[PDB]
Amino acid sequence: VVTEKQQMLEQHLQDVRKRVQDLEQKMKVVENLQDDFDFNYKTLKSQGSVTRQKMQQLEQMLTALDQMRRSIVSELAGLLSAMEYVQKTLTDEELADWKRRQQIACIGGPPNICLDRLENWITSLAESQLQTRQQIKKLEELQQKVSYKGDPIVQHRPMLEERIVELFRNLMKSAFVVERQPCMPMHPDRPLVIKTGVQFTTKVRLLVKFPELNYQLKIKVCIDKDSGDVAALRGSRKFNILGTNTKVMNMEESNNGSLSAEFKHLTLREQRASLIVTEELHLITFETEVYHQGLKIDLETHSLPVVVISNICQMPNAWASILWYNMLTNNPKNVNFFTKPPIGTWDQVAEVLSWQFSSTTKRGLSIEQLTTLAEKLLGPYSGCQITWAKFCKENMAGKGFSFWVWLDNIIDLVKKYILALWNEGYIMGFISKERERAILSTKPPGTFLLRFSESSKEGGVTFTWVETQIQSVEPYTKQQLNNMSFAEIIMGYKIILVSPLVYLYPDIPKEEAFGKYCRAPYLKTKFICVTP
Amino acid sequence: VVTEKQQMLEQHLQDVRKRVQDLEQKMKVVENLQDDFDFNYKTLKSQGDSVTRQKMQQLEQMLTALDQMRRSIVSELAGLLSAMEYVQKTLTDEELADWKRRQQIACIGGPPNICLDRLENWITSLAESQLQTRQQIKKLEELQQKVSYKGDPIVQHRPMLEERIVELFRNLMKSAFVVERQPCMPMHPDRPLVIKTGVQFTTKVRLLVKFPELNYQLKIKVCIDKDSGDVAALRGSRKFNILGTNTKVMNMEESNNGSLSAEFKHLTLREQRCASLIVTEELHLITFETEVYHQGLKIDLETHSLPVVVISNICQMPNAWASILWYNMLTNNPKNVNFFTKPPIGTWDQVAEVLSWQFSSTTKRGLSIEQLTTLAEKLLGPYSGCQITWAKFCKENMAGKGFSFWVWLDNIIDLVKKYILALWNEGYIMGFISKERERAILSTKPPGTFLLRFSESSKEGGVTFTWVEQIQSVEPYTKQQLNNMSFAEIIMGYLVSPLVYLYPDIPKEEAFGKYCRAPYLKTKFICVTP
DNA sequence: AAGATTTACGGGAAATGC
DNA sequence: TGCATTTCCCGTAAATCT
Repeated sequence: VVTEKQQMLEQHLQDVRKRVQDLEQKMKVVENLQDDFDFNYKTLKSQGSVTRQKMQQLEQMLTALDQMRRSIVSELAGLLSAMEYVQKTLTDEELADWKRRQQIACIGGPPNICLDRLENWITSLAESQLQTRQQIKKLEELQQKVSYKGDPIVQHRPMLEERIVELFRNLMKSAFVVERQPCMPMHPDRPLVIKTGVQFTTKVRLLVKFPELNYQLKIKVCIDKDSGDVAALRGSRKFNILGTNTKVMNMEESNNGSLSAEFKHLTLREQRASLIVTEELHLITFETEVYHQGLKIDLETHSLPVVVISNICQMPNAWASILWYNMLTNNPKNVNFFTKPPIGTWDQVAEVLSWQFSSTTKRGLSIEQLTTLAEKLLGPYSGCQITWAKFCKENMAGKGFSFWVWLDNIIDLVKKYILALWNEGYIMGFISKERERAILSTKPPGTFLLRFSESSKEGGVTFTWVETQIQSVEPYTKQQLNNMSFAEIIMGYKIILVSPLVYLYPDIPKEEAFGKYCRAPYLKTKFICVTP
Repeated sequence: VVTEKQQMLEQHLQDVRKRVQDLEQKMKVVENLQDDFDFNYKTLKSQGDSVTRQKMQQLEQMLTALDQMRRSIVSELAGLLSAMEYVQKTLTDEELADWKRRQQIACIGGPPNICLDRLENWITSLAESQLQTRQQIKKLEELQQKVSYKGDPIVQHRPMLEERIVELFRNLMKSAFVVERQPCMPMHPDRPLVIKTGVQFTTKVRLLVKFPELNYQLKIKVCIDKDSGDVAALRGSRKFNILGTNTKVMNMEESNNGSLSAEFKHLTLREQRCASLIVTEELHLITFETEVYHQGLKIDLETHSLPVVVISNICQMPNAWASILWYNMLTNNPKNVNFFTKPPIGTWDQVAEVLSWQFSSTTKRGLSIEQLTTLAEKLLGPYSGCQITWAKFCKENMAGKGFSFWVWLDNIIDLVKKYILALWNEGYIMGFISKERERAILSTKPPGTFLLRFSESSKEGGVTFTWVEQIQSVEPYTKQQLNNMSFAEIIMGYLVSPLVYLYPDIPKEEAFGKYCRAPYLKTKFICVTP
């Protein structure tokens, strides 16, 4: 899955390693010569024509020494610029892309979430810098021993040290990331939504892969760390994290030795204009401090915005808010997003809509079948704008409920009662009556369709059969649906004066598609209302 | 609902009031005469600076009459103390103790004569009488400070009189502090003395000494497992704490009748984490305490609940309830937590009463002896004196089945509440009958005569009926199944064909019809024969 | 008042103790 | 191990806030 630019980054990183290596060798040469210069110098003073040519050699050794410092110092600076320039591609371009991909993952997109490459690049670069700094320290030690007027260690060394410290210090900061966003174990498909009292899990990783830090750092987690008007908005609820809020970062489980810290069993408790709870947003923040080779570096990171709810019947509106947010911004910390919520093109929405099915189950929605829903948002499809109100905030067109609330419930019906049946391709599910009409027009009596109810909150399932004159039945509710499967009821259906339907549109007979999902001493009992 | 003995107690209490009244009057007479004696005495001393002769005779005679009146009073005070002493024990050890038993029978579903109004009246009447008697004894003391002589019966008797009356009042105060409502979860009103951890329960105490000066004076502290973990107590049981607000002020509020009480709501139980008995039989006590300071005295009051079983999931309740049934059916001991190490043996009489109550208080009618007797055979096999053991009843399964007699029964009770209360206790269900005696329907009656019967082949419950050709019946519809259609609806709902008469002679739709009952197509289902 | 939001708690399920 | 007991947490209902 590699890209043009990624191949250059990896190339520039091996380059940086090469230069640190080349420079190391130069330091050994300069240091030996400086040893040699001292030993001869000391010998001459000890002495107190043959003698005269030794002074000429001392003289010449020194010239070469100064030449070698200049060379080194100059090449150190070149390396710093290159590291400086390559770091910004690492941190502001490749890392920042992985962060977006996290947002798209959470809501059900293509999960290229792997940090293995990034961690490798970053640790490669970190390794390179810490050695560069040990080289600068070396130069310093050398000037303490041997200096003169004009000495380029005296003149450049502090800048070199300053640049490298600042580099390492920011790379360390970028490397502390949230590997798994807060999520309830119980609702794996709806992260960034936390109900009070129920447990959620979150994980951080330091991508600077240093073994000497194993078990060294404690991470503290918390929520609303900078609230009470620290940035903005005075109105909102405030929570605390209960359970065990600090945890030690280690390499444990041996995934690949990565430094991480995983928080389990955390709960949220409420501390007791604006926005409805469903659109209100909070941040979970992680912190720590590293002390490494002379430096103290504070690390900090935070989660994506989370919505906190208190009953689970609030989740379907809460999830929409997560969908909408992560669909349309790349900003990690915009809690006031829902005061002025962005407006989303039909393209954006439709992708995301499919993902909801395509990650609770195996296939998404077919463009034609999804496009049925497209008419429902507007009226008789690429540049069309969808507004938060059209989507979730207000009800749709005289029904008592939301477009998304209604949709989500179907997405639940598939999971609870008909998952297999759903993506066998068996369900068309979404179709307008005008275009529903073109089955019996084209096909023989007993050709049927599987369709979802629009006249209902939560969900109902429906079907097309003939006597023609197209007919259909009162959608069986879930409370009803517990007892018999929809496939069982389809194949169980008849109109005791009985009989039913024959072909799942287009040409397939009934029992081949739907028979696989089909099923003194008193009297065994199983039933169907079928018709009156 | 008054009794012979109760009428005498009330009579003896009006008597005690009469004597305190009669004595009060005697104290006024003695005190006036003593005023008079002083004033004359003082006048004679004033004189020291025939007439003066006969005044000394009157002083002399006033004094004699004074001493006479003290003796009389002191003697009658003592008589009263004995009578109060004797009447208190009937109040406290006989009438109060009976109300306490009746509480136990109430909790498990018996006749609820639980009213404390009478008791509180008697006790407050007596308390009022004693505190006045003591103010009379104090008065006698004041009088001896003023006027005494050799032989004076206040000097000689007064301390005993004071000692007896203090001890009396002090114990009557202690008996009067009681638990009016036993701990119970609001959500399970019919199963008190069973508390699940985390869920709220409510309990109430009352001081039956009806004194208005104590309104808002006393703080009651509640708690659980106080003085447990080894002051005679069994080792290795669980220990809990009460969360929420564990003290509360006693007042006369709501004006029920002005009674002093303190009600605890919203309390929860939490295990104090960090083998003798299973949790369901393990017992704890909730204790209430306070201290009263009243007219010179400090009195500690204490009381406690009946034994409670603490559970943690609600699926534990039906064995927990049995334990409450068994305990309160068979002991009158308020604090026996080791009861279930050696549990008593219960006669079929005792059990059958209690069994009916469970239906008779979740719903309107109990069990008919005939229908109840079907269950009786199930405990033993082909009943007045027959003994039932805790193991037969609840601890072990009934032979062959994988579950308890009581667990199975309780579930049926639940079934009557959740799906068929009306249909139940209309007479409409016989419900419990042996096949041998089930057989005597179509033997006597015409084809389509049916019965309503409960399943034995099932944990939780099932409901069943008679269908004839071949006597027949169907796979009992489970409660899950039963959510969708009522049993009456399904009976009357039943190429199809069903039944005609609820045994004995009643047709179908008169008894069971009252509980019965483009644009797509409205549909409802009936399994029927198939 | 009605609408929003949170609390309460059964019941099945899973985890933990023993 | 299997069995006992407790925790977990949805989902409806009721309570509370606004």
